[PDB]
Amino acid sequence: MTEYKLVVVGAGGVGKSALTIQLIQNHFVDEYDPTIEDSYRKQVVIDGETCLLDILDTAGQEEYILDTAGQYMRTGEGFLCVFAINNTKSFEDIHHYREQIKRVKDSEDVPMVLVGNKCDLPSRTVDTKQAQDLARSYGIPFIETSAKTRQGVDQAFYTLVREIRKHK
Ligand SMILES: Nc1nc2c(ncn2[C@@H]2O[C@H](COP(=O)(O)OP(=O)(O)O)[C@@H](O)[C@H]2O)c(=O)[nH]1
Ligand SMILES: [Mg+2]
Repeated sequence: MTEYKLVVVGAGGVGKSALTIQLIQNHFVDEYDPTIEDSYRKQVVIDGETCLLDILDTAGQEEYILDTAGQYMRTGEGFLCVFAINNTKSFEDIHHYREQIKRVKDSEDVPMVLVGNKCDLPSRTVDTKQAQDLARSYGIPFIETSAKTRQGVDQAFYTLVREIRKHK
């Protein structure tokens, strides 16, 4: 069975964990420890093809990342770059995560999708047009999602898988 290692990155609080849990477990989580980084697997069918999705949900903040206990970006085949549409700071930070991915992969050609999450919220501050302009400058798809309503959730992950299949 074909395996796809996807990595979800972005600023703290944008919904990386909520997006992952919604895709895998079909439930919206109202809170999820921001320091929890883990892989979540689920068998899906995308465009008729069976595959095993391995999703690495990252913390997004060095503060949360190192908040460990008694205990990759390298192995990831595609990346979801998430901001929240009611979080201008998370959008302003997207370039940092984009540069991180290219550095850790030593490539300009990495499968990647820009995700604008929380589109169920009315207090929007990032316009769809400006997120689209940013995605065009990277040459990557832009997808609006809501981990709460499920809008765009499958589409964001499936598009990333399709970008990986295109990348061979
Ligand atoms: N209304 C709404 N809230 C969301 C959405 N996605 C995440 N949240 C909330 O945003 C907060 C942070 O989400 P979380 O997944 O922990 O963000 P993370 O730090 O990037 O993993 C949580 O309280 C979630 O319930 C969404 O699409 N819509
Ligand atoms: Mg999280």
